[PDB]
Amino acid sequence: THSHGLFKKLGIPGPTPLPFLGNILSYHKGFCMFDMECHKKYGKVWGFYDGQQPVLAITDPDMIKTVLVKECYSVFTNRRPFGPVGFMKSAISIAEDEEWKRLRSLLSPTFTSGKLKEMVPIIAQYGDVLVRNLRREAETGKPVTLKDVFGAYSMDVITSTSFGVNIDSLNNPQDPFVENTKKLLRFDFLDPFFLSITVFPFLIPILEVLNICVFPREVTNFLRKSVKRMKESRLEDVDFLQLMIDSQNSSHKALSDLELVAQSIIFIFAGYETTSSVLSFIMYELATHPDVQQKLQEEIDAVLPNKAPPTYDTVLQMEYLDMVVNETLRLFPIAMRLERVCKKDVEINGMFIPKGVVVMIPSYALHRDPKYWTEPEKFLPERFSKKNKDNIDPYIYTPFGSGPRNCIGMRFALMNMKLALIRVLQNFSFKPCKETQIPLKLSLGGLLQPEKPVVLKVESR
Amino acid sequence: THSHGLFKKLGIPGPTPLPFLGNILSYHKGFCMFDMECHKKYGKVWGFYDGQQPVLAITDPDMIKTVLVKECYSVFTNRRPFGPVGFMKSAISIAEDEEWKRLRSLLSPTFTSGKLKEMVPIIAQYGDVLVRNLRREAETGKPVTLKDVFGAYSMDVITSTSFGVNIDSLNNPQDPFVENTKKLLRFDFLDPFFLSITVFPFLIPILEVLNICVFPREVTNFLRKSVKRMKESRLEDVDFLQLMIDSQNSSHKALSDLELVAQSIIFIFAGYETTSSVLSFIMYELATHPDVQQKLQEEIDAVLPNKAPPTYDTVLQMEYLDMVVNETLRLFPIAMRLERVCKKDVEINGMFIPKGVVVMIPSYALHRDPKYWTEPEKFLPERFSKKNKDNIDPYIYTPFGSGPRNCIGMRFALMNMKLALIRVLQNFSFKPCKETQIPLKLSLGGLLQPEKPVVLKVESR
Ligand code: HEM
Ligand code: HEM
Ligand SMILES: O=C(CCc1cccnc1)N[C@H](CS[C@@H](Cc1ccccc1)C(=O)NCCc1cccnc1)Cc1ccccc1
Ligand SMILES: O=C(CCc1cccnc1)N[C@H](CS[C@@H](Cc1ccccc1)C(=O)NCCc1cccnc1)Cc1ccccc1
Repeated sequence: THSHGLFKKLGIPGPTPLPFLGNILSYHKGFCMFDMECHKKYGKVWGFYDGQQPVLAITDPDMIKTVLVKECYSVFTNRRPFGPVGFMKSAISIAEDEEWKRLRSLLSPTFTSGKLKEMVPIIAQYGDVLVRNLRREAETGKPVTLKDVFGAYSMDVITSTSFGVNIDSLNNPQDPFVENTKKLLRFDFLDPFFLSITVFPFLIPILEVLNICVFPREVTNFLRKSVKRMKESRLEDVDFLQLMIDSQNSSHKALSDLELVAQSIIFIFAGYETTSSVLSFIMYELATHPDVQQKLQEEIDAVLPNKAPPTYDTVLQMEYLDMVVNETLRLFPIAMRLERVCKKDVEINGMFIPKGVVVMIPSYALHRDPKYWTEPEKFLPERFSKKNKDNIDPYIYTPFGSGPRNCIGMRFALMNMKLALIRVLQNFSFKPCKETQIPLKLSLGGLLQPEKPVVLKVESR
Repeated sequence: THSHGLFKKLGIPGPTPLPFLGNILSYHKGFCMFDMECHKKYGKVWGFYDGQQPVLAITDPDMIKTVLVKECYSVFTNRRPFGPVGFMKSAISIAEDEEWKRLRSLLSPTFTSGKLKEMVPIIAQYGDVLVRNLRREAETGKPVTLKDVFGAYSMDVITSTSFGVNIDSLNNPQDPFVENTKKLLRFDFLDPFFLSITVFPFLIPILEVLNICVFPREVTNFLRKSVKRMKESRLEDVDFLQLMIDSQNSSHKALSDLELVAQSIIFIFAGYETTSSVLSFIMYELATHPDVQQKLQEEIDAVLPNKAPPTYDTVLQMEYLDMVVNETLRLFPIAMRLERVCKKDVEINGMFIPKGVVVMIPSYALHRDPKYWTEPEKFLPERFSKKNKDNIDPYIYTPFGSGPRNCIGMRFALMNMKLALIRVLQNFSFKPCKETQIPLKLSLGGLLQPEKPVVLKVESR
């Protein structure tokens, strides 16, 4: 209890922390339930301790804007430190201060609307591959696991949009390029290892000196040389790798060869499990709400008659599709929390925040607050209609974060998931099965995923 | 050898480092001899590794000025990190960046010429106490250990100038205020513990979590409450403590109660062993060079006839005394090295210095370089005469450092040591004894102290 008397001093309420452990024992229900309860007991501002690390939770929209937008470069610039990361310190997700701002600029033109429009035909090719693999399982007459069929699709999109490798991952399960990427899994920060790290942050320097890395050394070395071969096999003869090689041929230094591999890993970590997991939550909501699925199938057929292929402009034309995606992200924000580290003794919106405190934003908790959402736990896509989309605070609904350090691949993820939804709904309808978890239960761990895999009925139109 | 290929890359020469150990095995001769040899093999710029910590040594005066003066606030602002320090992170010697610049401003008016002139009568009282204790050992007819008789004097000056406690430390060896201060000793950075810290910097966070501190917890707690009692016993009814209490009654926050104790400890650590050790080197040079001692005794009697007491203005009037002090500090710079941490990827005087490299200045080595000093190893006080003092580069002879992070107690130390020299030379002459080490040998460790204690003959005038 070296720093366990900080919130009691400032008059900030919070759960009483145990020595050394802090409030980590309250995570037995998960990040989601611990945040909703604390928002109920203590109100708009409260604090707790991840071991000895003080964590201050804020829920005021004006104060969230100051943290994410206003005082970003000066104060709240970096995220919660974690390790051991090894060479992955050079990744944009982990870099801090000027190293981050240099990396953010070197990768910003990669995610413009112009580059995304050129990636549409490539991504769309695997939409047709997704249908053929789904139609073979549709004539099977048995339930289908969504994250398996969606995992293969997201895999194909990553391998093509990031490295220009075109594989049918579902039909090539033993492909060398597919086998390594499936070894990358989302970090469970409530698992025994990462919890021990949070309780024993002083053990991180020991793991770093032993070359131990939370990123498996095998997968990193595989991509570290696959790039240096493609940097010498493509050279000389539209993917993420090509756009990064063009960047080092111009803040304000060129992108390093090792840094190139770091951001490539971060792109795979981003658009793989997240895309497949979000697409699964959507098809769960479409199957349990057939009225919503039927209405969307009728909107798609209007813009795209005769099952016409979607384009960059026809996707952005669909609004009910955007409503369904936004509503699903509300009930399942894979981020759950948004965190920033306070680097100075500052005072924002009439409250003193000392140096070193991690400022946290319970995104999942604010998405289900009755103070802003009527019938929060219900799947009502009409909240995001142009009629009602104005009654939504842009700092309460933040599925892609906000400010200079938001999700740099937002429009890519949205376009990727919508293209999948469109082609799938142009050929199939989805019915609930017997083993379908109704209502779905979220995992008690540190990841926003269902307890049991989503299984539904797939029929051909 | 994670970072052991940095100097080989930049083309900077240096001794070949062993894995994990680096170049620490070369310290078997001491900081002094390792620096002189490296200045001889590799020239003006070279590098080595304290374990895995790269250390770049520079000897160009224009480049030293850029590090200590020009690019101080922007780049070279902090010193080499070391620990565990505990609460002593709040001390000016250890604080970094804005915490340091806030502390430096809060303590700068404490060391002005006005405050020092008011401390002269208090310090001068223990000059008379020093003579009586020396005259009793003068009629003894036996050799006298200088650091013992000088240690008591420096002790009395600290206890009076910092806390207003007036004790005859030599005649009160069991005084509670004297017993704790003698427990503070200069840190030997070549001892088994601090060497293990340099080789295992990742063990510092473990020692910090165990409340282990290189400053003994007993002495710290003693002064931590002695201040809070004197802050409530003096209150309400010219020392360092009083000047600091007046500062918190005005960058830009008041000085903390805990921070007050931190700087008090740093003052004791500064002006105790250093003052007694430097005063010993001077009396060694005066005894081995009687021509110098006789000339200084004649300069003192001119300004101060009939053994008149010295004042703030009569001390600054003496020039040969200043010459002798400066020349002794040349041959025995207790700093030996001057170090700064490079916080950015900068490039100064046509050389790239990456982030995290400790920039070092071999002060001891430059003080004995024949390229700037004729007959370096000889005690020739005439180098600092107004005739020849102009042929001295202010960035080669830096006994008190240089720049915004120099010794903030320079003029206090000089005035303190000169007052001691004047009163002592007004009543005694110093002859070499049989057990007197001639020539004196420096310690092979990490401290600039003699191998054997200086013993001389003391006679009454
Ligand atoms: C449904 C899909 C996705 C969602 C909901 C999502 C959400 C988020 C959120 C909430 C953040 C943190 C924002 C903040 O800290 O304020 C973030 C960061 C980030 N996202 Fe995503 N993301 C998704 C997919 C992707 C994809 C496909 C990419 C492709 C490159 C990507 C790249 C990144 C990066 C690099 C960051 C870190 C940015 C930085 O630290 O500067 N994300 N994402
Ligand atoms: C013969 C006596 C002394 C010598 C030769 C000496 C020398 C030095 C040197 C070389 C430095 C480092 C300068 C740099 O990094 O560039 C230093 C720092 C310092 N000295 Fe002294 N010193 C002496 C006595 C004292 C005394 C009596 C005090 C009383 C307060 C003192 C207070 C300090 C402090 C606080 C620092 C650190 C300054 C900072 O980090 O901002 N020193 N000293
Ligand atoms: O950017 C990516 C990764 C790519 C991505 C994923 C999803 C969406 N967009 C991008 N994570 C970003 C946050 S850093 C992540 C560690 C990481 C993990 C992988 C790579 C780099 C750093 C973390 O939460 N540390 C917290 C440390 C901690 C917590 C509790 C207790 N003790 C320690 C943004 C993000 C995260 C989660 C969802 C959405 C966005
Ligand atoms: O300011 C004081 C102390 C007071 C003082 C003493 C003498 C003159 N004036 C002031 N030290 C200052 C330097 S920090 C000292 C640690 C310290 C020690 C005590 C308190 C705070 C920090 C250090 O060298 N770390 C290096 C870490 C290291 C080295 C090698 C290998 N691995 C690790 C200035 C100074 C030092 C020496 C002589 C003159 C000035």
